[PDB]
Amino acid sequence: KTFKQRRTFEQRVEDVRLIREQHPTKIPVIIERYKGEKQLPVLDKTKFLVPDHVNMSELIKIIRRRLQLNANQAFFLLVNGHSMVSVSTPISEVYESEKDEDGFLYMVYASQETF
Ligand SMILES: CC(=O)Nc1ccc(CN2CCOCC2)cc1
Ligand SMILES: [Cl-]
Repeated sequence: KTFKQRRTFEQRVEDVRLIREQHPTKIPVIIERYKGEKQLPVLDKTKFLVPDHVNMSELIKIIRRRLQLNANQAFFLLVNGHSMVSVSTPISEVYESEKDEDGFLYMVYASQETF
């Protein structure tokens, strides 16, 4: 059901390697809705190629636009399983410290802080 359950470790490693070859300036990001989530919709896809210069604040704005949220819908985003310490960090720096061993950066979103 989740991305890690659908694709083998070997398969995830090879897809990150192909994104390095074909989209060298992009961060490979997995974005999934929290399994408990009621309010927010699901995304149109799972795997996202994020320009490596954007910061976490801008990525949140990007995901809010993709979900077509309105101003008063709450949105919380975990990176590698935990809260972001700072939204100002360039995603290239976030990737180097928070990437999975498969080479993806994993994110989860919910309408509540308590996931
Ligand atoms: C596109 C891409 O990133 N490819 C890739 C392929 C293999 C590795 C693993 N290497 C093998 C040779 O040296 C030891 C570690 C890393 C990256
Ligand atoms: Cl690129």
